[PDB]
Amino acid sequence: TAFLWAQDRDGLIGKDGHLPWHLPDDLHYFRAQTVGKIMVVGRRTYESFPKRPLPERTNVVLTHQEDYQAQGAVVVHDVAAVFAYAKQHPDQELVIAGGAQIFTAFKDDVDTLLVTRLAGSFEGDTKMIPLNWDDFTKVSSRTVEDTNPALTHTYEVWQKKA
Ligand SMILES: COc1cc(NCc2ccc3[nH+]c(N)nc(N)c3c2C)cc(OC)c1OC
Repeated sequence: TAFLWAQDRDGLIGKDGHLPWHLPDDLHYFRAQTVGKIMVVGRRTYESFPKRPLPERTNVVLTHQEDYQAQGAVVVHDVAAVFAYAKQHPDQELVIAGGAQIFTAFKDDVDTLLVTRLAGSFEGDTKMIPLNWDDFTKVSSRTVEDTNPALTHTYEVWQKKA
């Protein structure tokens, strides 16, 4: 599995559904880390989208309620159903974008950890869960400085090893 969430040093991850800061570059990297692979999102992250569903990519939704409905999307209701669908499609991959409940839902079968740190401080309402970094190892990284110092961030790429 692969994780990917945008959080700032203030332990933030989002705010009012959309993000608290404006990072056009990070918003363009999402389309690059979603096409070709399966995009797994929760119900709060689904409606949080602008013009859903997202085309050019799979749209899965994990929910334990028989009331939520999604037209043109694989509504899964079990962790085995999400992994069972990935087995039939080996050409694609599993990627977690949110919400916080979806991350901890697949935190057990997690492998890669793509975290986007931002130098600019931003306060919101939702925070990121406590990941066990004492069980991972760095392998690659990509630093990038925007026009404003606060708009500075770095894509850290870690890999599980045991
Ligand atoms: C306000 O603009 C937008 C906001 C969001 N919010 C969710 C969001 C934002 C950045 C993200 N960045 C990375 N690295 N990975 C994610 N998983 C991710 C997600 C899940 C998502 C958008 O497209 C889906 C979008 O349009 C650009």
